[PDB]
Amino acid sequence: KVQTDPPSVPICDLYPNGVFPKGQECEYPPTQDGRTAAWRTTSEEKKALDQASEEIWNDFREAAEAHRQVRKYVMSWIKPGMTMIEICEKLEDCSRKLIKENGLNAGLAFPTGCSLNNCAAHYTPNAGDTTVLQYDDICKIDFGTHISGRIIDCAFTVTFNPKYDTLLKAVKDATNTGIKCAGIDVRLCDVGEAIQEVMESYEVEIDGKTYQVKPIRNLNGHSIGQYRIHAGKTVPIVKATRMEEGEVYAIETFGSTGKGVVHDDMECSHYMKNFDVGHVPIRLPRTKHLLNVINENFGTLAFCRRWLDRLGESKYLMALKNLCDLGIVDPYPPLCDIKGSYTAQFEHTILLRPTCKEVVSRGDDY
Ligand SMILES: CC(C)Oc1ccccc1-c1c(C(N)=O)[nH]c2cc(F)c(Cl)cc12
Ligand SMILES: [Mn+2]
Ligand SMILES: [Mn+2]
Repeated sequence: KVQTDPPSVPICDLYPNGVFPKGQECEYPPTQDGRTAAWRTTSEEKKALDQASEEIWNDFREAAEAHRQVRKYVMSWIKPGMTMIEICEKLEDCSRKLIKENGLNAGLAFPTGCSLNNCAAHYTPNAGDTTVLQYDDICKIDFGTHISGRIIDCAFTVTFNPKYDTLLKAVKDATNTGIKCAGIDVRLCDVGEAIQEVMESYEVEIDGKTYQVKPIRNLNGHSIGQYRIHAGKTVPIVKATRMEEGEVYAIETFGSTGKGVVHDDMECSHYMKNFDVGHVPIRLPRTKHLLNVINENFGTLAFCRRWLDRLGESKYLMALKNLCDLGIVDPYPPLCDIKGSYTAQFEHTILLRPTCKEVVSRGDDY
């Protein structure tokens, strides 16, 4: 079976034996002393420990192949003039088909972020949003896929005006540096310092104005757990805990021509159940129904209001506010730097395998 144009064939139909293409395989970097961690590539004790978890790595790879094919399709049609809703719905329709959506066993890990200009993250349109992608916009496309809760958190920046080319180059280089410096036993603060050092070495000129590129200090990389986008460990992107064997990380960096700090701005669109809250009995009818719709369709994965609308849900705002006030669901509003500033992002998911570091979401694009 061969892939169609536009893509419509599920990834598990292109690889029916269940063996999915590997991502970029990398040798582990040497420790702070000077001694290499490379021995793992040939360690028979690590080879057995890596082959035992083959099913897990394989689930990540199916989700990363769906991610690669979706984003290549998006890059062929994403154009100024389209509404943000049209872009998100078209990407998500393709994503559901290629991942072969199946309740909580396979699907979309989180809503399609399409944050514009000074807004760096967590903007997706709610219904009625008339926002249109502009020729001069700097759009961060951040979407996720999953197979059995193995999440691919991977993102890129879209532009149509070549004036942002050096800002894009700075963020791509800083993300690639964070990826190279990652490895088993490496301290998280050292990955951050290396990212910042590369990012700040760039100066850019946009519309007659100049800036030294700044990392967004309150945004960061993070460990990923099963059905848990952020498993608790933080990979700073500026200058105590160490990366461990078997862990999975989202290595992301954000560069800004503003203050390099993000604040909560605009209306909220992204929501996600608190992973640590157990069962809470609810009598309020609309609130109880919405919590049941959330547990059924999303569980601990993130969602957006547009995804409640497509399920036939209506009059849920107060019920959603109640779940938020109770601490059962947390809101994740858009995170924006100062007005007039520009932000860019590049993100990859990496597997800290016993034998090698796998940049599972790597493609021929980024
Ligand atoms: C930047 C910060 C506010 O993000 C988080 C903080 C804690 C836990 C999770 C996330 C998060 C991330 C991510 N850290 O990459 N991506 C997300 C997609 C979503 F749809 C939602 Cl609701 C949540 C997340
Ligand atoms: Mn992301
Ligand atoms: Mn992330």
